[PDB]
Amino acid sequence: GIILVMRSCPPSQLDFYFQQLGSLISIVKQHIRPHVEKIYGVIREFFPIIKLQITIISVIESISKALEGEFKRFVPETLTFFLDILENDQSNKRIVPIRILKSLVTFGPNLEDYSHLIMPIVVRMTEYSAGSLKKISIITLGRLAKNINLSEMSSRIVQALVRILNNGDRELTKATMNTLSLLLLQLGTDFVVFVPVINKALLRNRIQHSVYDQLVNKLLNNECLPTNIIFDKENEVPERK
Repeated sequence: GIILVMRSCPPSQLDFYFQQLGSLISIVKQHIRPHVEKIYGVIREFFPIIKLQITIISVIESISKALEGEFKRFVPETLTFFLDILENDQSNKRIVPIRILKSLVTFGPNLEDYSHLIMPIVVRMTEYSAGSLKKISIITLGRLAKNINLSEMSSRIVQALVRILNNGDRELTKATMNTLSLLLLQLGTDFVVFVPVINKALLRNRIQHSVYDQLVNKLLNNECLPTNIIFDKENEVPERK
């Protein structure tokens, strides 16, 4: 299995270990679970790809292998995945963000906190819409993970949807990513939602909340409403072979 740490580490041999990984969906482990950290706490320039077989080089092999657990193993494995992200994330690299959205929904959800407080950090970066999709799905592949309803952030993620007064480069998609951000993770809450009527100093994030969510939302105002998470953006993508 320790013969596959033994192994010269050119990346040609590593890519046999990046395919040895997919050998072990076979596992479910069991106890290779110190060695997983052993040769990525290493910490190479191959990166958490969807590649060429449904198996990841080499972090999101572990999420799709160990299924969920141990997360006790993935909190230091949760300092050596955001230690990267900090200069791993520009405007172009959208290539580890697709690899941080891909580690996102796989691991979810998930006691995980500086994960739930440094994301935050990657969204709260005002000028970070620059690959548009990237921080759009920071708002699908956050919400899908239901861990974000356990919310402290509501009022800092209210101060991350009018600090953009709609028009950053979302922008009729800040309109749909905020109707996805709120519903599933929603209320058991009032003051987050008497606020928006005011932020109407905007005209896209106002007239996709004025026919989708402020209407399920003229709707949620006296009654909530379940499912309809089979509408906005559906894709929950099963695992079989």
